[PDB]
Amino acid sequence: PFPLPTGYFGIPLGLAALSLAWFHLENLFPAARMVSDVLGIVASAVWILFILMYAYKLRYYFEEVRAEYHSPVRFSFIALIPITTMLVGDILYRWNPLIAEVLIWIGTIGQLLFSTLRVSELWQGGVFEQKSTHPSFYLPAVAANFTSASSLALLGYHDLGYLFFGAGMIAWIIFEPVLLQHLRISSLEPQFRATMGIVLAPPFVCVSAYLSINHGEVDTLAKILWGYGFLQLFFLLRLFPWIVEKGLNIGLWAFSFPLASMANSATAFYHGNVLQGVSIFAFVFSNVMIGLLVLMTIYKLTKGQF
Amino acid sequence: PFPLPTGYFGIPLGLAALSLAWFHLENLFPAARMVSDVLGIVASAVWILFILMYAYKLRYYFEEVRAEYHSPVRFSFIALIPITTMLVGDILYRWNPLIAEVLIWIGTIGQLLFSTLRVSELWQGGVFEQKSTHPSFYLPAVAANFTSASSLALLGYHDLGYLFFGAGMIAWIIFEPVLLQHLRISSLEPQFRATMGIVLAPPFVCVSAYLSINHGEVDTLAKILWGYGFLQLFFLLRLFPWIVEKGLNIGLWAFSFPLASMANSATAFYHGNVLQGVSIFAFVFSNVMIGLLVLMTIYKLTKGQF
Amino acid sequence: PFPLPTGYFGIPLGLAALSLAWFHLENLFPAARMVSDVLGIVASAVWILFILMYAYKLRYYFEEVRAEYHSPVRFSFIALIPITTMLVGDILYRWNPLIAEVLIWIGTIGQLLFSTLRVSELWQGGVFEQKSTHPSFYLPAVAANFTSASSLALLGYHDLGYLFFGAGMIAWIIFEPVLLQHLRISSLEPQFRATMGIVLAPPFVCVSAYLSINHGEVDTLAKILWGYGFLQLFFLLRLFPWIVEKGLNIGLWAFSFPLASMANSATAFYHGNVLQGVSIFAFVFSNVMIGLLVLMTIYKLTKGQF
Ligand SMILES: CCCCCCCCO[C@@H]1O[C@H](CO)[C@@H](O)[C@H](O)[C@H]1O
Ligand SMILES: CCCCCCCCO[C@@H]1O[C@H](CO)[C@@H](O)[C@H](O)[C@H]1O
Ligand SMILES: CCCCCCCCO[C@@H]1O[C@H](CO)[C@@H](O)[C@H](O)[C@H]1O
Ligand SMILES: CCCCCCCCO[C@@H]1O[C@H](CO)[C@@H](O)[C@H](O)[C@H]1O
Ligand SMILES: CCCCCCCCO[C@@H]1O[C@H](CO)[C@@H](O)[C@H](O)[C@H]1O
Ligand SMILES: CCCCCCCCO[C@@H]1O[C@H](CO)[C@@H](O)[C@H](O)[C@H]1O
Ligand SMILES: CCCCCCCCO[C@@H]1O[C@H](CO)[C@@H](O)[C@H](O)[C@H]1O
Ligand SMILES: CCCCCCCCO[C@@H]1O[C@H](CO)[C@@H](O)[C@H](O)[C@H]1O
Ligand SMILES: CCCCCCCCO[C@@H]1O[C@H](CO)[C@@H](O)[C@H](O)[C@H]1O
Ligand SMILES: CCCCCCCCO[C@@H]1O[C@H](CO)[C@@H](O)[C@H](O)[C@H]1O
Ligand SMILES: CCCCCCCCO[C@@H]1O[C@H](CO)[C@@H](O)[C@H](O)[C@H]1O
Ligand SMILES: CCCCCCCCO[C@@H]1O[C@H](CO)[C@@H](O)[C@H](O)[C@H]1O
Ligand SMILES: CCCCCCCCO[C@@H]1O[C@H](CO)[C@@H](O)[C@H](O)[C@H]1O
Ligand SMILES: CCCCCCCCO[C@@H]1O[C@H](CO)[C@@H](O)[C@H](O)[C@H]1O
Ligand SMILES: CCCCCCCCO[C@@H]1O[C@H](CO)[C@@H](O)[C@H](O)[C@H]1O
Repeated sequence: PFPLPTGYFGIPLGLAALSLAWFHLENLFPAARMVSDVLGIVASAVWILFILMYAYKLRYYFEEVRAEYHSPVRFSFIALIPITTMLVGDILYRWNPLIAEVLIWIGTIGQLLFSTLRVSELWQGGVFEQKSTHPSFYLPAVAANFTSASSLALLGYHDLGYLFFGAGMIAWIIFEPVLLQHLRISSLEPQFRATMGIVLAPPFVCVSAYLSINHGEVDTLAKILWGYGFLQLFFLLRLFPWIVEKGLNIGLWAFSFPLASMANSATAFYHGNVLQGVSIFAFVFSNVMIGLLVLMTIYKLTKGQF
Repeated sequence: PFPLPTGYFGIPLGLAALSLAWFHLENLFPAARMVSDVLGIVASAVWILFILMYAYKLRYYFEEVRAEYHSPVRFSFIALIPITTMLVGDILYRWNPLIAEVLIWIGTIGQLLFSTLRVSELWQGGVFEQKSTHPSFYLPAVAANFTSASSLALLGYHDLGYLFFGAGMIAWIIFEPVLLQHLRISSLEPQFRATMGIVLAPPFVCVSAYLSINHGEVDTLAKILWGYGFLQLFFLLRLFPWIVEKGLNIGLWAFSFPLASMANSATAFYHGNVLQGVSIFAFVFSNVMIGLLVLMTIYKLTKGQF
Repeated sequence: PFPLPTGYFGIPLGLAALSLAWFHLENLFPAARMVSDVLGIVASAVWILFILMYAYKLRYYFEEVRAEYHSPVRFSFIALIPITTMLVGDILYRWNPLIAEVLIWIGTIGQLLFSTLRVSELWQGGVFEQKSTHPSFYLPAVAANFTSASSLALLGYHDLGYLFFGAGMIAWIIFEPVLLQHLRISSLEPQFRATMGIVLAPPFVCVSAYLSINHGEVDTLAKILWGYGFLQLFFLLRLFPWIVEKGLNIGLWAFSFPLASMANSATAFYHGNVLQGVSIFAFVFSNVMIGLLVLMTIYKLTKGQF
C-alpha cells in the first residue's frame, strides 16, 4: 500500500489534453483521429487507476489528504482531480455523450465547490504566507475554471461557459502580478522548480478555452493571448537549465498540460488560417516534448522510481 | 451636534443604485417604475440629509474631515459623496434632466479632482503602508470612475464615458492583485471586515457601467465580468460567517452598492435574453439582501444605535 | 573619451516618436510632413551618433556595460537601443523601405533576445529586490514589445505584430500592480523621479501600437486605454512638483516618448472623428512639452552639462 502523491494527476491531465489537440485535427488529417483515440484511451485508463488509488488514499490515509487540503500551498494539487475528470469527459464525449456529461458536471461542481471553500478561505489571513506564492495556485484558481468553460461549451452551454472563462481569466491576471514579483525576489527552491511549467498554463489554457467557447474564431483576443504565451514559453526555455539544476525528474510532467493546450490552440489557429507556420511549429514542439516525457518516464517505471 | 461618519453615504448609494436597477425593468414589468420611484425618492432624501450633515461637519468639525482626507486609508470614503451625488442625478433625470445634469457634472469633476489630488499623492511614498491596502481604495480609484462613465452615458456623452470606464477598469485590475495578496497574508481585523463587501463592487459596477455605455449589448466582455463577479460572490458568501464574527452591524451596508449593481446588470442580461434564469436569481437575491439590511436597520434606528 | 549613459537614448526615442505622430497628420495637414521629416532627420542623426558612442562604450568601457546589463534595475535602459532602432526604421521607411526593414528586424530580434535572456533570468530570485521595482522595467518588458508590434505592422506583418502587442499588453498589466504598490509604500529617491515619466508610457504606447496594427480603427479598447492614459497623465501632472523637487534636469526626457506616443494616438482618434477636441488638446500639449524639453536642453548644451 502507498498514498498516491496528488500531483501525479498531472500525467493523465497532460495526455488527455493532448488527445483533445489531436482530435481537433481529424478533419484536416484523418489519421489524427487514431492518434487522438490512443492517447485518449491511455489518459482515461491512467485516470481511472489514479482515481481508484486516490479513493484508497481517502479511506486509508485520510490524514495525509486532510493535511494537503489545509496547506496553503499543497491544496492546489487536489484541483487536478476534477480538472482531469472533465478532460476525460471531453474525450469520452466522442463515444458516449451521456457519461461524458456526467463527468463534466461532477468535475465542474467539484472544482467550483473546492475553490469556493478553500481559495476564499485564504482571504481570512494568517495561514498563507509570502512563501506560499507558488505557480500551483493557478490550478484551482485559473485552470479549473477554464476547463469548466471549455467542457460546458462542448455540451452546448456556451454562455455558462463564458462565466467560468471570465472567472479564470480575471483570476489569472489578478494572481500573476504577485507571483512573478515573488519569483523575482525569492529563489524558488529546486524541489519546486518543475512547477514553473504551470506558469505556461494560464495563457495557453486561456486561449484554448476561449476558442472552444467562441466556435474557433481566431480574433484579436486569441492572438494577444498567444503572444504572451510565447513570451512565457521563451522565458521558460531560457530558464530550463535552472529549472532542472538538480536533475531531470518526474515533476517535469507539469509542462505537459500547458504544452498540450498550446498544441490544441494551434489546431484552431491553423483551421483559421492564422500564423499557420507558427501553428505547425507549436504543435510539433509540444508533441516532441511530451514524447520525451513519456520516454523518460518509461526509462524509469523500469527502474522502479515512478 | 455630531460629526457624520462618512461611510454612512453607503446607505443612500445602495438605495440609489437599487432604484436604478428597478427603473430598467419598467418596460418589461410596469409596476417596477413605482418601486423604482419610491426607492429613488428615499435615496435622494437620505442623500440630501447626509449632504447637509456633512456640510455641518465641514463647518464645525473640519479637523476630523482634514484627518480623514490625509489618512492613506480613510480618505477613500470621501469618494462616496460625489459617487452618491451622481447616482441621485441619474435618478432625478427621470423628472428633471437639467438638475440631474448639474449633479452629474459636480460629482464627476469632484471625484476626478479628488482622485487626482489624493490617489496620486500616495505615489510619493512613506505614508501609505502595507496595512493601508484595504477594499475601500476601490471607492475613489474604481467605483467613482465607473459611476462617471454610466452617468455621462445617460447624458449622451458615450465616448467621454468610455474614458472614465477605462480608467476605472484598468485601475481595478491594477489594484486587486495586491489587495488579495494582502488579505491572504494579513488577517483583516474584525472592525474592517464589513468592507469586504466592497470587493464585490468592481466586477458588478464595471459590467453595469459597461452596459450603460454600450447601449445594453450583452457581449463577451459583459459575460466575462459577470463570471468573475459570481466567483467573488460565492467567495464572499463562504466568508460571511468570518466577516460577521463579532456580530451583525451597520457596516454591512457595504454590500448594498455592489448587490444593487449586480441587480442592475441582471436587468440588461434579461433584456438581452442571456442567462435569464441567472438574471432572475441575481435580481431577487440582491433585493432580499438589501431588504434584510433595511429591516436590520429599522430594528435599530429604533434602539438608537444608528 | 567618455562612456555614454544609456538613458540618453530616450532623447532620439522621443523625437522619433514625435516625427511619426506628425507623419500621421500629413493627409489632413500637408505641412505636417515637413515638420515630421525635420524631426525624423534630427532623431535619426542623434541615434546614429549615440549608436557610434555606444559602440565605443562596448569596445573601451565594456565593464560598465557588463555591470549595467547584470544590474536588476539598470539593465532596462539597454532596451532603449533596439526600441530607438525600430523607430528610426519606421521613420526611414518613408524614404527607403529596404533599410527600414533591416533596422526593424534587428531591433525586434535584439529586444526579444534581450528580454528572453535578462527579464526571465530575474525569476531565478535573489538578485532583484523589492527596491528594484522601478518604472524603467517597462522598457524591456512592455515598450519594446509594443514597438515591435507597430513596426511589424508597418511592414505588413499584422498578425505577428499582434503577438508582440499581446506580450506587451499583458506584461504591462502584470507588472504595474506591484510597481504602484511599491511607489505607495517606498518614496522613490529624487535621482530616479524623472523616470516616473515612464509610468505614462504603457497606456499611450499600447494604444498607439494597437491603432497601428488594427488599421486605425478607434474602438472600445482604444477608448479604454486612452481613459487610463489620461488618468495617469493627470496623476503625473499633480506629482510634477515632487518629481522635480531637486530641480529640473535632463532626465525629464523620460516624458518625451510617452507624450509623443499620446500625440500619435491623438492623430488616429482625430482621423476617426472620436473626441476630436481632446485629440487636438493632447497633440498640442505633447508638442509644447517636448518643445520645452528641447529649449531647456539647448539652454544647457550651451552650459556644457549635457
Ligand atoms: C479533497 C478532500 C479533503 C477534505 C478534507 C477536508 C477537511 C475538512 O476540514 C475539517 O473540517 C472540520 C470542520 O467540519 C474540522 O473538524 C476538522 O478539523 C477539519 O479538518
Ligand atoms: C474537489 C472536491 C471538493 C471537496 C471539498 C471538501 C471541503 C470540505 O470543507 C470543509 O468542510 C467543512 C464542513 O464540514 C467546512 O465548513 C470547512 O471550511 C472545511 O474544512
Ligand atoms: C488582459 C488582456 C487584454 C485583452 C484585450 C482584449 C482585446 C479585445 O479586442 C477587440 O477585439 C475584437 C475582436 O477581434 C475587436 O474587433 C475589437 O475591434 C477590439 O476592441
Ligand atoms: C497545429 C496545426 C498542425 C497542422 C498540421 C498541418 C501539416 C500540413 O503541412 C502542410 O500541408 C498543407 C496542405 O495539407 C501543405 O500545402 C503545406 O505545404 C504543408 O506545410
Ligand atoms: C513575444 C512574442 C513572440 C512571437 C514570435 C513569433 C516568431 C515568428 O514565427 C515564425 O515566424 C516566421 C515569420 O518571420 C515564419 O515564417 C515562420 O513560419 C514561423 O515559424
Ligand atoms: C473633502 C475635503 C477635505 C479637504 C481637506 C484638505 C486639506 C488640504 O490640505 C491642507 O493643505 C494645506 C496646504 O494648502 C496645508 O496647509 C494643510 O496643512 C493641509 O492639511
Ligand atoms: C471631492 C471633492 C474634492 C476636494 C478635494 C480638496 C483637496 C484639497 O487639496 C489640498 O489642496 C492643496 C492646495 O491648498 C493641495 O496642494 C494639497 O495637495 C491638498 O492638501
Ligand atoms: C481583464 C478582462 C479581460 C477582457 C477580455 C475582453 C474580451 C473581449 O472579447 C472580444 O469581444 C467581442 C464582443 O463580443 C468579440 O466579438 C471579440 O470577438 C473578442 O476578441
Ligand atoms: C433581473 C431581471 C429580472 C426580470 C424578471 C422577470 C420575471 C418574469 O418571470 C418570467 O416571466 C416570463 C414572461 O414575462 C415568463 O414566461 C417566465 O416563465 C417567467 O420565468
Ligand atoms: C465561476 C462562475 C460560476 C457561475 C455559475 C452559474 C450557475 C448556473 O446558474 C443557474 O444555471 C442553471 C444551469 O445549469 C440554470 O438552469 C438556472 O436557471 C440558473 O439559476
Ligand atoms: C548589451 C550587452 C551587454 C552584454 C554583457 C553580457 C555579459 C554576459 O554575461 C557574462 O556571461 C559569461 C558567461 O558566458 C560570464 O562568464 C560573465 O561573467 C558574464 O558577465
Ligand atoms: C539587445 C541586444 C541583446 C544582447 C544580449 C546579450 C546577452 C548575453 O547574455 C549572456 O550570454 C551568456 C552566454 O555567453 C548567457 O548564457 C548568460 O545568461 C548571459 O550573461
Ligand atoms: C485590461 C483592459 C481591458 C480590455 C477591455 C477590452 C474591451 C473589448 O471590448 C469589446 O470591444 C469590441 C470593439 O469595439 C466590442 O465590439 C465588443 O462589443 C467588446 O466586448
Ligand atoms: C491630434 C490631432 C490634431 C489634429 C489637428 C486639427 C486642427 C484643425 O482644427 C480644426 O480644423 C477643422 C478643419 O480642418 C476645423 O473645422 C475645426 O474648427 C478646427 O478645430
Ligand atoms: C479619467 C479620464 C478623464 C478624461 C477626461 C476628458 C475631459 C474632457 O475633455 C474635453 O472634453 C470636453 C467635454 O466636456 C470638450 O468639449 C473638450 O473639447 C475637451 O477638451
